[PDB]
Amino acid sequence: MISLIAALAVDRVIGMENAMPWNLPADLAWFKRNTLDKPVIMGRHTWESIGRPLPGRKNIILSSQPGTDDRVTWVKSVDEAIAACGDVPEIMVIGGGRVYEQFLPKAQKLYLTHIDAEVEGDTHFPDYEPDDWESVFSEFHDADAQNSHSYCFEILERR
Ligand SMILES: Nc1nc(=O)c2c([nH]1)NC[C@H](CCc1ccc(C(=O)N[C@@H](CCC(=O)O)C(=O)O)cc1)C2
Repeated sequence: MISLIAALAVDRVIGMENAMPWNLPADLAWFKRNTLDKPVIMGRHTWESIGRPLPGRKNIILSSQPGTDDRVTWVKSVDEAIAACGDVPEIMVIGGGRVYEQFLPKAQKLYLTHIDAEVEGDTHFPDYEPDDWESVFSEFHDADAQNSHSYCFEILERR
């Protein structure tokens, strides 16, 4: 089963850590918790963004150019990436934009963090149809001393 995990701001805008204006350690814990011990696919852009493999997860990088770092698995297509994962219960797609777009029609689940923030950003999460997805989990949290803004965790599974 394919899963997408992402953080969204006002208007489906998503961006990198340093691009991000918020500070949400709880969002981090949630990402950790839901992606640990699972393979995670990401685009070249995200990878460079992160600069180190994520521990306790098999990191598979999607890119068209040959890879330049043996600490991760480099793949050339959606299909290839899916196969390098092997037979596991759940694959996690971590972005970015192009990546999300491509896996979405393959996914059955969406783990999303809704950040009550307005920011101008070059990129967005794909417009998906709500009639096709059922919200099975939801939890709103107010800001606090740790978390800079209010956020909502949500999990939808494809109908
Ligand atoms: N929920 C969610 N939130 C996000 O901010 C992102 C997504 N999904 N998906 C896409 C993307 C991933 C960006 C991203 C950047 C750094 C680390 C990272 O260092 N994570 C550590 C957490 C450190 C800690 O948990 O204290 C990890 O081990 O996963 C993870 C994800 C951004």
